Amino acid sequence: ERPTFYRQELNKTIWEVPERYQNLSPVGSGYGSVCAAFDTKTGLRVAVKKLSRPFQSIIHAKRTYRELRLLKHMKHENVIGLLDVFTPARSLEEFNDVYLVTHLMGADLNNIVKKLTDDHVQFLIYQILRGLKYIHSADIIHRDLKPSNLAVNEDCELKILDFTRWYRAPEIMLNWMHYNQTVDIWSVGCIMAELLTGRTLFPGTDHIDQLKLILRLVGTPGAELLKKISSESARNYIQSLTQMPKMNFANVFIGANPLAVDLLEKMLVLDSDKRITAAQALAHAYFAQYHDPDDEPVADPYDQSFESRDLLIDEWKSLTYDEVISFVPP
Repeated sequence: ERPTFYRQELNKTIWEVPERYQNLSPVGSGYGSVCAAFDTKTGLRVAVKKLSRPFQSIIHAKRTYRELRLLKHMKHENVIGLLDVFTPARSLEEFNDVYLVTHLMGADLNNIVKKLTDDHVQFLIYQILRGLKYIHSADIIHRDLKPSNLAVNEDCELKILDFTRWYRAPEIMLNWMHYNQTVDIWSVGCIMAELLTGRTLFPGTDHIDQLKLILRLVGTPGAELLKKISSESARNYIQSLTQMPKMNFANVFIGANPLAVDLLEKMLVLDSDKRITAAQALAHAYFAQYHDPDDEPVADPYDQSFESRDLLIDEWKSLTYDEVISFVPP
């Protein structure tokens, strides 16, 4: 059957939600407004996102669909999945609103700014890499992995949400075609380092500064990597720099578990053809207490062909309605 909905005004809008969701209290805005709610069916605290202006234009409509499609695909312990999706619309003609329901998450990893033991750093990073092994196995690159994108409960069980530039890979930061899923492995590098030391690894002021800080730690590109650069003016720029050598990570990460340091040298690599993958990082000696290769699962492959399509508003909208309708909860 259809649920019983109830209406009520908050965030200057009249929210219409199933009666199972109780006690809606706003928790932010700017895409759509979220409310914290109590789900009476499951006993869970949940976030209900009402999308704003979901079909106002073609870009709104396509993005509306891209969000719903993605969330529907993610079925993993360490990745934010979709608990429910609804509209008060009773047919496609009157379909103009969309609500997304996800697990209400406690802190993010910024909140865990204030220092972590090695065992706990292992546990947090291992969960990110497990989540990332899944995500990447479906051909999805997160692209903006950072502490504010990583939610943890009380027990520090970690989920990745949301698929600053302090954690962005330098090839993603610089518009370099030469990239890979391991752009996310760079972000994990910067995150693990900060968990280890208590400070941001590369707190640049602009993109130049950032790059300068990066190259100071990892070294200026060496001939092998220079050969992978097709722009001459890019190549000239790079070799016009004052040449920096690769610093020893042991002397940046003082007293850190030596396996953590070794691992950080494998992530914080400028050439992404050489950067360690999530799958490989899970097998690093450093996660010995948490690694189990028959419980680090992969994804069904994710169809993104829709991204190349030039469709009308109404067709992105019907396409979204189909995804709403066919949704089966966990």
